[PDB]
Amino acid sequence: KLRVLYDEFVTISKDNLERETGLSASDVDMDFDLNIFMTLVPVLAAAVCAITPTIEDDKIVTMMKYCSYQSFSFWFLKSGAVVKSVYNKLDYVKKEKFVATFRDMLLNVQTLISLNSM
Repeated sequence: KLRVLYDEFVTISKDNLERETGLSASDVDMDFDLNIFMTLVPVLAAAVCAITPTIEDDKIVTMMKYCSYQSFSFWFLKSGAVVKSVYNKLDYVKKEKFVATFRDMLLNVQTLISLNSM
């Protein structure tokens, strides 16, 4: 299920990043990116609020402000764009779906951290 979420995140991100920058994406490496998210989860939770199933959309959007695409496999060091820059280009319905996708990704990654911790 994480793979489906991640592919969706990547597909939406690439299309918008490419349209904005005229640049091409680099190869996708999910395991690399999951590891990046594992670093991001605790920092986002500390800087914004706890990541739980009930987290407000507004809080997720704030987290998107601080997540830089330069860190991910498919946009590695390409530009300084953050996730909110992609969110900003989506229509009303797609913004809502993107928030859900990102939230659920973060929740799944946090589950992995919890597993590894135990």
